[PDB]
Amino acid sequence: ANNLTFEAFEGIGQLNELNFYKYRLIGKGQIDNVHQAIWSVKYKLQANNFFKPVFVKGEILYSLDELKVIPEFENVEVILDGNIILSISENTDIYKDVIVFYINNALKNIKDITNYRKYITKNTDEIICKSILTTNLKYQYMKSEKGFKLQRKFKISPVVFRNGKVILYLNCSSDFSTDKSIYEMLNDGLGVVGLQVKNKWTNANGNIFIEKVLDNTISDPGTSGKLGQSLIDYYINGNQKYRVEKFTDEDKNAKVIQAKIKNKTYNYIPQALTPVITREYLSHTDKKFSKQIENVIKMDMNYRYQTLKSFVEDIGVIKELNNLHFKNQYYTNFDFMGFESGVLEEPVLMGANGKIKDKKQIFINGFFKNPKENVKFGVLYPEGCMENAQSIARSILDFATAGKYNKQENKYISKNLMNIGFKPSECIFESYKLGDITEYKATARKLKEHEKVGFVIAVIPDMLEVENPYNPFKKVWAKLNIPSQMITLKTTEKFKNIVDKSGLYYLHNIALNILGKIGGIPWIIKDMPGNIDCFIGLAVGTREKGIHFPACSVLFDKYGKLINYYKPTIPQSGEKIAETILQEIFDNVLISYKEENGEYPKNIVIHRAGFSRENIDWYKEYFDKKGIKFNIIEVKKNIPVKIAKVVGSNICNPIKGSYVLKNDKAFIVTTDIKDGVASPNPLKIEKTYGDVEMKSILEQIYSLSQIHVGSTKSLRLPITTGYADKICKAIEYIPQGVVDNRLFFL
DNA sequence: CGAGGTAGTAGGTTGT
DNA sequence: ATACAACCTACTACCTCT
Ligand SMILES: [Mg+2]
Repeated sequence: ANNLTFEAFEGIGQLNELNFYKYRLIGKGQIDNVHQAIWSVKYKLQANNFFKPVFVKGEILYSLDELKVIPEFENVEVILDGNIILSISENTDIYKDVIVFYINNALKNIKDITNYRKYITKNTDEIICKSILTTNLKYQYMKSEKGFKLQRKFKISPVVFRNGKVILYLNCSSDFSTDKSIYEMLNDGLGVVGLQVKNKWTNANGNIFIEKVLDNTISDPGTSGKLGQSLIDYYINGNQKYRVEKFTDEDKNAKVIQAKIKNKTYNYIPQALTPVITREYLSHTDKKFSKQIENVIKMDMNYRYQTLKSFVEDIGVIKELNNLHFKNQYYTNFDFMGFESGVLEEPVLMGANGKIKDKKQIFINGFFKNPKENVKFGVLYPEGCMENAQSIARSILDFATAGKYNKQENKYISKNLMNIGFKPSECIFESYKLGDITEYKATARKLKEHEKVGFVIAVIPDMLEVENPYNPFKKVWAKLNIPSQMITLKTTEKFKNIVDKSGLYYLHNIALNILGKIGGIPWIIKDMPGNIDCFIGLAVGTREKGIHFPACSVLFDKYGKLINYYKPTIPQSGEKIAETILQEIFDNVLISYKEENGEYPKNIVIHRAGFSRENIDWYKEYFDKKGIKFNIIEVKKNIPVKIAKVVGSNICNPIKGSYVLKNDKAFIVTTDIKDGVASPNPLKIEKTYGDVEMKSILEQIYSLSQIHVGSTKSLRLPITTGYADKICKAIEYIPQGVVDNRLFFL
């Protein structure tokens, strides 16, 4: 049978219990935060003793070497409390940290060809390797002319069992950084007025956008924010005087820089500031380098295994532990743990006429449902290039009818697919100028005068100073119950030439999107588990600090016959959904379900994007009083865990529908990634409270992922949570009032 | 803003 | 320099599409 595993290596040597100087923490006075206090104590304490190691369990610190130098804290006292050896059986948590320390220790001393060490080790989970490993294991440094060091970055997660045996779960990813401090850029003369910056010395924050340069040197007094302290004297008086301990006289006369951060202004030192390195900045500064590293940053599963294997080999033998070393291959299975491997049978979609062999052929089978006939449509073209607009309109039109491509053709597209308008002398398409947001809103208001205009098509110019009207057009047509299908000007310039067929993959999407932006639905599931009558998902998107927008989407049937969505009325200011918002959402959804089908549903299943930290007792009370059985499932999509398929001695990307399951806890891959260049990112699936069995839940989630109506390509997310994510991405352009049969966000 | 996914970068919100 | 862990959000490069 089929199988696969995690990227993790067996630990060979069985562990050995060992001794510890154990310190107790007794507080004296008031402490604002218990945990900040404990960890500050640990860090300062180990910093005084030649950077020796300390490991925290609860409120007790443990060390293996003696901490002779103990500093005084006014808010907390450290008491000695003897010396004890810790049993492995009950202190897995501590021995894991010990193992991470000894891994950092084993890797610290490694030096490569270049005379300085290979790995950047901070004795944390994260270990940066200075040289990235190429496809043929060439082990070459990669660094463009202007800084832009690229480095592999290994996250360690070792797990210690109650018995001695250990397993080492491993992960890795890329990282961009620069050596050139902003002071160097000021010497070399490169403008620095607006670049995003990262403060190296303090690791304070990001979003440190430079506001302006300062004429005052950093030598001048009061240059630091703190009263009567110079910027150079600031670091001197702080415990970190080693940042400026010995400075050049030119450094003292080096000009300050002042940066506005988060709508606040701060004074920072040039020598302490390195520019933030993001793919946009990389692209605009060094175009060729981003392309060069493109193949590198995305890693095939076998490539992953090769890099991780080099890492583990470099760890080698840990003499400090009982000759602990890690095996050179993944586990073939994880069946020794509760996990079972499997592959999900692909779901069967239904076209209008019958079973569809492939998504791209749903046009032969017909869309499952089509609205009332001849819903008009009109276009808006910018003044400059209207010709394009005409060229696209007919093309779109010819697609809905028999004549899909430039030459009328039924040989890959069906005839009379969807009942749409004809763009006649009523609701005409007209020109509009650019450069005025208010005038954009004004043109979209002009749209209101034309009676029964139906869905709208606009052409937007490619972006600068244009301030593209996607958002104002979206908003004005969102106030009214008017759907919109803005289209790129460049995608329009495509359609004039008859050179290629690639237009179809464009059209496929557009058409689908268009049919989805009306009540029409392209396809359905033949065979679903079927116990559930109604599916619901929700997610919260937050654009600004302390502003949370919930959102919800619903299927009123297992098969996915009808999709609806409820945008909330008011914000939340917190990830945990407010109970009032829950009342609102479920009131509206259940009322709309009662109206359409007659009454409330028998039982229901819900998908929460994040953790379902919602009060579960409110759910239980609500539904029990309505006599509704329900299941709560969380669909977590930003995990660092990757998953690999093992066949014999080979490791590849898992096919679409690969799943691993433990009781109520599972991983699933919902995408199809070629084994060539990338590796799919799965998503955690958990069931906090529910009645439906796990396998059925997983099959439903995979199905809902594949039913994505917006395009042929299956959505990685399930429809339930994915549409909530779309809503959250564009909250303002979506009609908030009530559930609407048509879909605005696609 | 054809669509979708992987990859960086930065910040946030919960519950131990 | 230092509160951690898990999970979110936003933005943008790239790349490909019977
Ligand atoms: Mg759309």
